[PDB]
Amino acid sequence: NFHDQLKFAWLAGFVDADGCINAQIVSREDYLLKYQVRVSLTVFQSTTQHFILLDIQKILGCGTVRKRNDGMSEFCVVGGTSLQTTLEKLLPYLQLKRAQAKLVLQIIKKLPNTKDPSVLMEAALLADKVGLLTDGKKRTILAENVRECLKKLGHVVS
Amino acid sequence: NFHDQLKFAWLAGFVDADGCINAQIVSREDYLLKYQVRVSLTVFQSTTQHFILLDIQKILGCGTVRKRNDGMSEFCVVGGTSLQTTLEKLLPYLQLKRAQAKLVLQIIKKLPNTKDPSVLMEAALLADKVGLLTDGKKRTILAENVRECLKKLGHVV
DNA sequence: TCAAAACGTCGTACGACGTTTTGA
DNA sequence: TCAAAACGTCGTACGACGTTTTGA
Ligand SMILES: [Mg+2]
Ligand SMILES: [Mg+2]
Repeated sequence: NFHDQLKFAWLAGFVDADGCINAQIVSREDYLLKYQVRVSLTVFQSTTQHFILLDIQKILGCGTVRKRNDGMSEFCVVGGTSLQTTLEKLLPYLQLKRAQAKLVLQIIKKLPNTKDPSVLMEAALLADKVGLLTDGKKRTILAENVRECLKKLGHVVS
Repeated sequence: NFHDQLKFAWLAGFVDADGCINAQIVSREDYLLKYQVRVSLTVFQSTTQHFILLDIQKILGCGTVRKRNDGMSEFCVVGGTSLQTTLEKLLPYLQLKRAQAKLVLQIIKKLPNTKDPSVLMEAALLADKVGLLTDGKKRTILAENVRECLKKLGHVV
């Protein structure tokens, strides 16, 4: 209880410095609408101390630990139903990344309805807003891409 | 006050991620024994988020905040009489760096008596083992480096 | 058609030093 | 003579992407 809260606070502590609460637009050519909006919480560690990623998994009950080929390890929680559960446990304690969290929670809100081209569209717009709160000067794929390729598929968003 | 306990736990989580609990040999020419064992806790964030180091400072009640000329800011806690106070706060919640706290606390126990060459000498050997726990490889001054020099000052160890 | 599991890597936010200044 | 306050900067542990694979 109060014990579980101290681990969530420590974990929030850790995510705030090494975490990554994100929302990307991934192209998926088998999709009807060509795009998926991926939600994820990822925590990075050197494989030297890979043991730490299994601990977080334990504490959270969800997530995928891998070794990367460059000497790093990632622990990662992908997707709405499980990521939502993890965020509500961290949210009260997150400080630096409560915005990325709170936005992503409301992306999860709409993910069950993303077959609708305009629901998918508000989701992607929200993914951009998350990307501005991230020192990722990395993103090639934005909502504007989704929207007009949506337009090309004959769909009417706005 | 279990709220502090929540804040300390959060902090320990941060320190474990982007912190630095360390012990260093710095050459100081105006010292008799020419060497200080400097102990420190340090936390980094980009200056874009400079406010979080000031919060950290508020939680602990010790420590200096500075902007660096490079885009980053640091929160730093140097010296035994205020770094012991802080480490005993984290120590129950630290994970990744609990080893460096303990070693550094064992260093701090000796600093009061660091004029004594053998006492300095042992603090020196201790700092090197805090060095074998830091992904770092920058250090150019080793517990040896206190010894030739102590030797050459005509001291016995 | 969906979507997570698992993946590979470039760029920079950092870690970890040594250095210079203040002042007790 | 001590020693913190304050400093400057290179290397690498990370972040934040996009991509392939598995599988429902
Ligand atoms: Mg960070
Ligand atoms: Mg780290």
